[PDB]
Amino acid sequence: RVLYRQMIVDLEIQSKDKSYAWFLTWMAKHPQRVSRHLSVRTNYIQHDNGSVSTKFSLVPGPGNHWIRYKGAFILIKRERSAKMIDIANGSPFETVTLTTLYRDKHLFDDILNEAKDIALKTTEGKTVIYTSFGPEWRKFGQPKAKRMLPSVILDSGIKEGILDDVYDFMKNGKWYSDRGIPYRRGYLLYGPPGSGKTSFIQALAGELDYNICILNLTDDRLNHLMNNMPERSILLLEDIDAATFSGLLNALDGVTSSEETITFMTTNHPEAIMRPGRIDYKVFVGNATPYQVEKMFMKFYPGETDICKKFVNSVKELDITVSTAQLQGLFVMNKDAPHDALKMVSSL
Amino acid sequence: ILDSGIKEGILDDVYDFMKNGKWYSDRGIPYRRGYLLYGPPGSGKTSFIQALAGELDYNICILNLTDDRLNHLMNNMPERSILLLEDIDAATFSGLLNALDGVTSSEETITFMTTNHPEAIMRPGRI
Amino acid sequence: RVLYRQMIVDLEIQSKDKSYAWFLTWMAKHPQRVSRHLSVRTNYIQHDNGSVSTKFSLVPGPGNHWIRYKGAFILIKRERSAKMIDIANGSPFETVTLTTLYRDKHLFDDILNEAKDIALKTTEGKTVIYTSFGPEWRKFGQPKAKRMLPSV
Repeated sequence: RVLYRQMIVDLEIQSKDKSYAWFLTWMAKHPQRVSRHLSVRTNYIQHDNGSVSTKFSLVPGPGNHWIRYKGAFILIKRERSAKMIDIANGSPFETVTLTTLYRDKHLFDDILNEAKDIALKTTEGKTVIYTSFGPEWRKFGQPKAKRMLPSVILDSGIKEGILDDVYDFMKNGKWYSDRGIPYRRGYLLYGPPGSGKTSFIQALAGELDYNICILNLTDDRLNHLMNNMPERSILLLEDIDAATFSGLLNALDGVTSSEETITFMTTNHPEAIMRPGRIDYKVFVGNATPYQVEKMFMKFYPGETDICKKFVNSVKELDITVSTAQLQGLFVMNKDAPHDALKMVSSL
Repeated sequence: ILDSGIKEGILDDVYDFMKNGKWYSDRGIPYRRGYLLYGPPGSGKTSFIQALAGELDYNICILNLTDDRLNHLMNNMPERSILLLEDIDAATFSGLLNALDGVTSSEETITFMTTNHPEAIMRPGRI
Repeated sequence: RVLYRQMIVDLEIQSKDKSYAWFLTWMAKHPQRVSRHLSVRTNYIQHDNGSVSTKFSLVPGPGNHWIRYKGAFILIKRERSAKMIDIANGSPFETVTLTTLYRDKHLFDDILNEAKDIALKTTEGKTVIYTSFGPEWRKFGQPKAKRMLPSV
């Protein structure tokens, strides 16, 4: 017995670990094995209605099985404890024990990785939006997928003049640390309402997979909100032109702030704050340009270049406050039909 | 029981809006839609809304007309629901428009709106 | 048995002590040993998003192993209790028992120090900022590293 144990390995995964359900799920889908025993796991969702979504799946279950991974002949046992009870799931304490030779010990990580992979296909890719609830940030608006960077269409150079300033600010940790200055940066996206500011901020947060802790305009707790931001976040200050001003400046910089905090600021009309450490990158996103209209028309209708010019020279006339929200509205009502847009959008 | 064509002009608009997920996703626009059933009181509006919700087996999160929490109510709807706004002609207006669309809404939210006399809101993305 | 026990020492580290995870972490990275058994420890962080940062690491796990520290041939057992349950971590009560000769008893502190060292590489060096919350001081502004004296 001692000699065989030495020439063999074991691996105990106990029921507390998260890699217990993962491993059983993996071994259920393994093609070549022999698992004489089985245990049902039934998920069962009752909605607010009496309607039920239920699904059952069989798993190895208690007692030993066999498996052949890469020519290994792994022996697996699963055992339950007759005396101890876990309080996390209210079930007796279970344990899975894998056992192969010592020579193939390096397979276990591989195996777990495969299990992990069936576990890892989460791919949520989404941008949680926090919000203010008194002096504390609460989640708000169920984790919807982050908007694509292309979705936002602005002027020719502004898309790159900011996507590289931030990308520089993410690589200057040592430069900001050795000088003894705080590692923060502000931004002032300003322009007319409906120019695509918020869409760009959401696209950028999706680019850096951070979370927008939005805050729209109380001054004593404003500092607490600025200071207490979750991990991997991007602050947003809507309508900074509505103001407590001294407390605002104090909260922005006053030896009581957070360490790494990017803070964009949007205003509809930006008329001391422009000093570095405070707001230091100001750019004007405004109404639609003959480049913006062309890029929107080509985003909606792939191909079909001929109509594009016939639209642009048409929109050159009767244009006062032509904005991209208006183009978006007048482009969704004529979907999959540019010919209707040619006469509809031209008159508005 | 309503007029000859209105029963199909809406039962196919919604059925189109339930099949345009990719179209709304690739363009980068939110996946929502509003409706404005308007007419005299007692015309069978609410009956039609309930019949439609029964068709799609959703749940009517009814709300009749506070503005700071109106956004929270719009945002926090249960799964598989159809919002209903009774008497939208009784109004906070700027907060109403903000709650309807302001980069802080829900993802898939159909929202019918009924009024007894419907006299900026008519823009797409809104009604 | 009594004579060998007298000429040998033991050292019980029980699962309540903070020096339990430290010691297993140390013995995982020891180059020369023979640990036939293994136990997974999987850290698993779910952020506010569905995104997951997870990492698993193998440790000696229950049952006895061997190790050679400085020419000692230390024998180590790790055991679980079948009846008692700790409430601090919700797991059964575990215990690691080291056993060498009496002559090399002075190694244990050294060993634990090494383990402590892999534990001690914290080096946070930071200045928490308290603040007023009514008539009571609350932490405020996550423990950022203290600014260098030269900076001023």
